[PDB]
Amino acid sequence: IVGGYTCGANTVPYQVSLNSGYHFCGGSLINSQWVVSAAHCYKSGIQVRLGEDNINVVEGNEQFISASKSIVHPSYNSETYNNDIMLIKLKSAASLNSRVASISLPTSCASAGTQCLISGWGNTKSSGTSYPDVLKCLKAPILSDSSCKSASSFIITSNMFCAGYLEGGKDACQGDSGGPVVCSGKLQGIVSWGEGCAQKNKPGIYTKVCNYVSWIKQTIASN
Ligand SMILES: [Ca+2]
Repeated sequence: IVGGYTCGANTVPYQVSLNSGYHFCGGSLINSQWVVSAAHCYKSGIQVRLGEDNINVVEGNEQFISASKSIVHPSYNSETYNNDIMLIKLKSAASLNSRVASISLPTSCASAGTQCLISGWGNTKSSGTSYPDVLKCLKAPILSDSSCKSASSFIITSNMFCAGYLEGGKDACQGDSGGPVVCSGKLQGIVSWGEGCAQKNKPGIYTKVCNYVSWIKQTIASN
């Protein structure tokens, strides 16, 4: 997260860190035993870390649980990032509490102009590199598709939306991928891609979760 702020410990209790010896992506807890993240985060050896603030210090509120199964969307296209979404089932149910909490899936989609909260432990610099150890947060509005496409020349699908600030300075970044975009109390986006971070006319691209709620619900029900 670039141009954001320190969330404050466990203030985003649905935020997870995916760890394969180190933090490599974010994710969102959607019930006690399932996390949703981005397909492009897919790898073997995933341990889900819940209740994290400082990802380099055991602070007392963590739960580490290994993934038992990962399910990349059937239609994930790594070339275009279309359908950039993945479900991870935990080996055991997390014990839910105020610092480890699920976030509601949307029943309807969000619209241009709505403010969202984006969070993660990704890069905080627009040029160069600095990785924070505590969770960072950013408030950003959903942009209209046409305004985003016109400004950025990005090639995006109806399964994606743009959020952020065309002037630059505030954006998600490398290492935030897979993490939550929450708008009006619902998980509407997953940090998916962009070009650089926080550059003028290059806003963040986010997987449009509302297009996948049928798939998420049926998949969890069957597994
Ligand atoms: Ca920790």
